[PDB]
Amino acid sequence: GSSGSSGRQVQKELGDVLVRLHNPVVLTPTTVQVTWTVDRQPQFIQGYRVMYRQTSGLQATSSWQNLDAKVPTERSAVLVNLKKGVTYEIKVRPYFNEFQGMDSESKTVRTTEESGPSSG
Repeated sequence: GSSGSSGRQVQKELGDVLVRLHNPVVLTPTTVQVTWTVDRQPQFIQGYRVMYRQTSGLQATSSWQNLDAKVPTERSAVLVNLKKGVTYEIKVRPYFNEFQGMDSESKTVRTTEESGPSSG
């Protein structure tokens, strides 16, 4: 007697999903580009939760952040409003409603101090 439910293979595929985090391409000291890829793209998934936070700065281990991509087709997120001259730990992990599949190998990004020649 299944009254009603959603996402059957969610608790089966979710975890399975193996997100491969390449590296947080640091473009600017105030913004970092995050890229990743998945072998088995989940159909139930609603998007991706990119958690980031400081590790060296003062805000370090102070309060974790979350950037809801809100797009199951966006395998890359951009974290803005970042401090310059400080490492930042970020990890990509899938999520449907509340739960979130296994997190990828947290990669630390070092935001240079001197801004380089950027265009855009």
